[PDB]
Amino acid sequence: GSISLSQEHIDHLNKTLVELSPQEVLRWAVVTFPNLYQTTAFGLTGLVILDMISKTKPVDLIFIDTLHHFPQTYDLVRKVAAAYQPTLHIYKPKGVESEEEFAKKHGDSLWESNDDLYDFLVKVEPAQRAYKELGVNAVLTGRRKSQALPVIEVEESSGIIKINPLWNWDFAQVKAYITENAVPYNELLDLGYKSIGDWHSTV
Repeated sequence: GSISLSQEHIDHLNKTLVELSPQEVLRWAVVTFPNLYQTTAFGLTGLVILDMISKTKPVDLIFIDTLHHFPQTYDLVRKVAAAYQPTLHIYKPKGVESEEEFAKKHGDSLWESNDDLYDFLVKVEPAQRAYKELGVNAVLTGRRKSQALPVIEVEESSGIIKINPLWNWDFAQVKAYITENAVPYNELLDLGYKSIGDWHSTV
């Protein structure tokens, strides 16, 4: 089963949840929703939320390993497994365990020869396999202010309820938190990267 919120109910929450700290939004989400998970690619906002979660009530992580992450990204996952020890569900392209295996099964540089198909294989399909296997009802996302955002959104296809605790944070306050709380971060940011995706499609 999946949880359905009335539109008048979604509207009430977006008016009251904005008065809460993100820490209070997280406690509220855990109390309110069954089958709640944090979906992250371990960008900066996901690390802020993960660190906040570590202080209170743990929430399982969902991580999509496209097999084409930066080496620096895999380093951060290893660091997070050590310092935070979360429950971490990792989903990969079905039946593939490495970028080399991916290239032999689907061809070289699929992300440019067939972008629609590369995206289904390494992003869309593992994510929908995760949501169905784990019976996900709500997810905490690291979506924030763009360089206003609702605190609650409903993904029309799956009925997944998205909660954005950092809805009112810009990039400055996020790096601020990372630095005071000594949160590990992707070392590619030291080279001036903003967003971090696959090693071949990050610009």
